Amino acid sequence: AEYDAVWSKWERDAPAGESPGRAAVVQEMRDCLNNGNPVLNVGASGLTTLPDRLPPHITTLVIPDNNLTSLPELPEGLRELEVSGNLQLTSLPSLPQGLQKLWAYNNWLASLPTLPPGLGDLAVSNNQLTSLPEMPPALRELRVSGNNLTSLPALPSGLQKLWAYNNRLTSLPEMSPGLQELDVSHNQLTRLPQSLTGLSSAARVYLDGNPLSVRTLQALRDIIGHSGIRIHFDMAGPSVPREARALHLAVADWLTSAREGEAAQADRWQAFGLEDNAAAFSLVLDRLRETENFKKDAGFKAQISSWLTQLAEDAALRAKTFAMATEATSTCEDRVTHALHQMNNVQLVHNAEKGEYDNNLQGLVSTGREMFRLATLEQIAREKAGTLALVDDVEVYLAFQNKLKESLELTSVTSEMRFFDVSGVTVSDLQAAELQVKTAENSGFSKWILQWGPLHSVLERKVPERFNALREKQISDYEDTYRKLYDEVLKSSGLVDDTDAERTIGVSAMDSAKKEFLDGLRALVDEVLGSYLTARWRLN
Repeated sequence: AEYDAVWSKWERDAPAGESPGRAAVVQEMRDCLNNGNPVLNVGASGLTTLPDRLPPHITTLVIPDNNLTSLPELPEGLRELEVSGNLQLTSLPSLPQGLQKLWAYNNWLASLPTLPPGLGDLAVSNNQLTSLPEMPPALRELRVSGNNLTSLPALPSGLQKLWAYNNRLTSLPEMSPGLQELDVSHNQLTRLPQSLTGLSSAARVYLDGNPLSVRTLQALRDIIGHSGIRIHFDMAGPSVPREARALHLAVADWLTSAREGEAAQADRWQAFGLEDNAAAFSLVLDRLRETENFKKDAGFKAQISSWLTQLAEDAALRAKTFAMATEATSTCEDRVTHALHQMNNVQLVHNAEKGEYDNNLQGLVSTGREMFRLATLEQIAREKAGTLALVDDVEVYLAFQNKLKESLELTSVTSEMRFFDVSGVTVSDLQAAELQVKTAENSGFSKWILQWGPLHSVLERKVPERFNALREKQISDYEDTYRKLYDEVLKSSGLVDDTDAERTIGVSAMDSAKKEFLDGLRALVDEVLGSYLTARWRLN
């Protein structure tokens, strides 16, 4: 019929040397069209062009070792597509809904079409893939090894085996409970999800070749020794310390927006990368960026990216921020959350110094409470971090912010993810953290705000005369107390001649002044912002 005419010109248009192979395929296609052959296997004829039309009935198509650059629109009846050896094939056509097996290996695919809901076997290994489409519910085998993937999409519950060898994965999604084999060997994974512990006792997990953190390695040893799960990883391999990237490279991966000045700002960070402690700051950016939170919520980028802008304009702030990052890198991890908060505080202190809160004392308290809530969540995050073998402080803390943003009025949190579940953190944990945060805020926010850094900056700007009076009084109270205590030792005929005794008396005198100063600041805070320090949450 009409299909025969299309095949005729395809063979006739074949370049020299291809017509013999092209003609041979036509006979197989004609065989399918006449006697309804369900399988069409194009021979390894080196054909570079495929006919625009093919037998619609065929449910199986195989195209091995051909110099193809594109594929014709597939028939709806296909359930098995196998394309291999087409090193010039960089994309596949629209996948039919009824397709069940998709084998595209030893190709140069850079993108993958929308996966049909019925696909169960996907093999796209040895390709140029950088991102995977959403996995079909019926998928049970996923061959994605030998690609440039950095993230894995949501894994269906029915997935049985997954191979991701020699990829660039930096974070792993929560794993399916019924996963027999999981090969993420030789990737850029620094930590693993807690769902790994939920696999079957006989499951084979291959994690060798990844820059797994020392804490993660210790967790795997305990996991294998207590649950009997077959986990293969590097134990006797030397522990590799993290190598910091150039600061501008790390910042560039955050400033990915199309704003006018984002790209130009990133280039400035080349010079900043030579500043002291830049390596520690670079590591912090990569630690936060290589997370499922970053991969799933663009709001995470909007927060860190805007924060970098202020650091680019304030040298003093940027240097102090870098010094904060040294804490996270001094130990291998688990100090990142504390460093991040101290980076926000220094940022707020400079914002207070700039005078943002000079006429927004109500906003200052609101920011203070929010920082107190975030500070409390840090401690709660650490507590759950120890309980969870494969989860650290950062991942737990991010989950608390995302779920408790509305519960605790955390306006600072730009991430709004409700379907993002971090295994190991149950609803009972969130409610306890939500209750504990509210309990602490009502009980001791007034004490907390006294030592808050931004409050001192704002007080120095809007109540300087009274603020400096307290500071001057502390000097006078210390001097008077020192002379008072100095004489008391003299009456006891104690040691006052030696310098150390004078120093020890000074600390006693200095402590007394600090107690006097703290009480004075408490009264001043109540006078200025006392009305804003009332209990926020109605509790039981």
